[PDB]
Amino acid sequence: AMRQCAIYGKGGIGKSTTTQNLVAALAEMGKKVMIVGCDPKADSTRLILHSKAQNTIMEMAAEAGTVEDLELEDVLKAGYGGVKCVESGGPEPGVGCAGRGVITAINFLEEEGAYEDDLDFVFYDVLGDVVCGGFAMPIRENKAQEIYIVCSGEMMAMYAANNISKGIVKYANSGSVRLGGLICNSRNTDREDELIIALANKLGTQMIHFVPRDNVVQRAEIRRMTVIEYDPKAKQADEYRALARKVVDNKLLVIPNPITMDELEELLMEFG
Amino acid sequence: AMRQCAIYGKGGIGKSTTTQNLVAALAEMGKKVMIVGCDPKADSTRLILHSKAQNTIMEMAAEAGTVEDLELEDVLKAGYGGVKCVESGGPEPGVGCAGRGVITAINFLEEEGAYEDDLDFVFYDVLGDVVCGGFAMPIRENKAQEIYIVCSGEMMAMYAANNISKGIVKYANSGSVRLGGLICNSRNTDREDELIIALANKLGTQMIHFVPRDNVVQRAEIRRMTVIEYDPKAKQADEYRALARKVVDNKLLVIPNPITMDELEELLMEFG
Ligand SMILES: Nc1ncnc2c1ncn2[C@@H]1O[C@H](COP(=O)(O)OP(=O)(O)O)[C@@H](O)[C@H]1O
Ligand SMILES: Nc1ncnc2c1ncn2[C@@H]1O[C@H](COP(=O)(O)OP(=O)(O)O)[C@@H](O)[C@H]1O
Ligand SMILES: [Mg+2]
Ligand SMILES: [Mg+2]
Repeated sequence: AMRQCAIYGKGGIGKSTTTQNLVAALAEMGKKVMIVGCDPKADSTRLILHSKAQNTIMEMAAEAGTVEDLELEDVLKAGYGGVKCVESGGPEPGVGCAGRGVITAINFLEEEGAYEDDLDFVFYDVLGDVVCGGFAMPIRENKAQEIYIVCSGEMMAMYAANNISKGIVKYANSGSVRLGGLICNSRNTDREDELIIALANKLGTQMIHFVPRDNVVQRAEIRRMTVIEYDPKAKQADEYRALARKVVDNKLLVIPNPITMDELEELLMEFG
Repeated sequence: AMRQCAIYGKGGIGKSTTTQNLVAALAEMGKKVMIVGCDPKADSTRLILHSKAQNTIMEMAAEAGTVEDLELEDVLKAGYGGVKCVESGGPEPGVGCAGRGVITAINFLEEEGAYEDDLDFVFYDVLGDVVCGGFAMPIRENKAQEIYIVCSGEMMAMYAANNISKGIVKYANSGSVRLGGLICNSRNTDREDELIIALANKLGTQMIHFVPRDNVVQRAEIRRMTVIEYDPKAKQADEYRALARKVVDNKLLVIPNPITMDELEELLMEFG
């Protein structure tokens, strides 16, 4: 068995930083993990690979002729802790559907045997500003059974979490895609942890961890590293270890209860 | 003649707040303006209408039968300063293309005669996290000749500005869609104004105005108002008046020069 997990959330909220640091902490424990980048920015693996980014399946297929000319060894790259990394890519802006590379990539990985048995986790890092096209495909086609949403006390971040939750509800009659929890990426505002706990309870899920805002993240990423690799003794490294522990231990996977705009506004007013 | 302007930028950056306040300041000057909401959040007009949001063309068409059963007077609503307001809407998350309502709405407005002659400006408030589908249609189909991008010193916000710029370049052989400028919505960080000026110069455009972070915006929006209406004497009201003046006076409309990831990173390191 392997646990197939997808990280969703609005752009800029911290998906790729949180995912790569979470995954580094899992590899540090001895878990075997693969990260599949599903965001057109295509930098979801650079901290594991110590890289600028990673060349995408869309790009490589175009240079080789067809996706079928590609081999798994050409596409999958191993970084920190042996974590395996791949990027979907997407069409250039204004051309096509921005999510179409996600469909190509996941299908390639499945057929080429990337989901080999002693993998323990696969994480998809998915753009969540719209839930359509290839960005909905991990939910629609039952690829990621456990959805974790990165958010913060930002109204736009909570709206994105609600929108993703609506997509999960839409496909609950098929497959087994469920909401696993919210991850608060702190804006260093007062009572933010309480706000995201309250939101999670209204959705029917939990706040699985509160990630502090810590400048060590920037210092690590400037050097193309996770905090786990850059400074294993940092306070923030222990935070990502705590998140990883709670993700491994999590048993609550629900069909969420999306909330109305009135409830969101009441949350923000209530917690000041 | 009327100037057709589109506001693009990443989610949560300040598009709807800046657009509605800019438009209120224009109406305060005596300009006749229409706002067309092109973001599925569909709250791009609530500060002009003093409303929770506005019912969308997609929703209203579904309740009436077809879009053709709708009349312009049913769909367009007038608020502060006589500003006319409409929302496109979009399909529910996980269903369809999130931008498909934009195509329906703009086509309806054109055929129903909404672009009547003593309008001075039309502003489209467009989701910019992906540039595809209906969100690309104002650029692809030559609907908004002047693109203004809201950004900030956030790396994700500058990446979005670059991505939007790539979409403008892609369609420069047809129509006349051009980049008009960047609008910095401040995160209250040091040297942010200089950073966005530098980015604009690299793209070939200008920073048309630096909008300060001001809590009066929250106090006004809690009361469903622009700052222009809520407190016409506020410092921040004069900021939006300055932006409006510079938008009216702007003559620089360019095919931009998108930059590489290396140049973006160098900008951020340079300005600390
Ligand atoms: N906990 C944190 N503390 C400090 N900076 C953070 C934290 N999480 C993310 N960041 C920074 O936020 C920015 C955006 O994060 P990223 O993971 O790229 O967002 P996304 O993938 O959701 O677009 C990056 O500069 C990252 O370094
Ligand atoms: N200049 C500003 N100062 C303070 N708060 C702001 C400012 N601009 C925007 N905001 C707040 O930022 C949040 C997001 O802005 P909004 O215009 O809804 O973003 P978008 O439409 O780009 O998603 C809103 O809560 C708004 O009140
Ligand atoms: Mg990312
Ligand atoms: Mg908006």
